[PDB]
Amino acid sequence: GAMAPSYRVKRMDIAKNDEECVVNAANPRGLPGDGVCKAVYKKWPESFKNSATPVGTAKTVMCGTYPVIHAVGPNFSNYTESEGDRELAAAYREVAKEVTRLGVNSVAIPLLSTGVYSGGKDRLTQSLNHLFTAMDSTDADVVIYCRDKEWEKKISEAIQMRT
Ligand SMILES: [Cl-]
Ligand SMILES: [Cl-]
Ligand SMILES: [Cl-]
Repeated sequence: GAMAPSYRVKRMDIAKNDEECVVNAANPRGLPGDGVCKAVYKKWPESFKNSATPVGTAKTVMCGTYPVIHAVGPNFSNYTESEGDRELAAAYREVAKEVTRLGVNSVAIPLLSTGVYSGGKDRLTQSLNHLFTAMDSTDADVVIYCRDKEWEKKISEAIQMRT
C-alpha cells in the first residue's frame, strides 16, 4: 500500500504516467480504438493480446512487467441511462479488484465513458463518483488523467472537497 493513500489529478496524456500500472478506457473487442485507447495501444501494444472483455468488466494484460488494466465502460449511445449507470459502476469495481490483486502502490486512471462513449453528455461527476465508490477502499495512490483545463479544475475541486 501507499503510506498515506491519496487522489491526484493531472492534465496530460496517460501514456506518459508516473504510476505502477495504467487503466485503459478499452472497447469490448480489444481493438486499438480512439482517444485514451489509441494512446495506450501506441505505448503498450503487447497488452492487447487477448484483451477483449465484456462491458462492465476489467481484464489485465502485462506489457513486459507493466500491468495494463483494460476497463470496459458502457457506450451511453447504446445503453439506457439506468443500465449504463450500472455497467459504469461495475467497470470501476472490477478495476479496484485488479489494482488490489496486482499489489501496486499507485495506478493511473482515466474517467470511463466521458469521451466518445458519453452519448454526447457531460458525465464528469457521474464517472468520478463511481471511481471514488470503487477506489476508496483501496490503499493505492490514484492519479486521474484528463485533457480539458475546466475538467482538471472540477476534478481537483471534487478531490479537495472530501479532504
Ligand atoms: Cl501530454
Ligand atoms: Cl469514452
Ligand atoms: Cl478531459
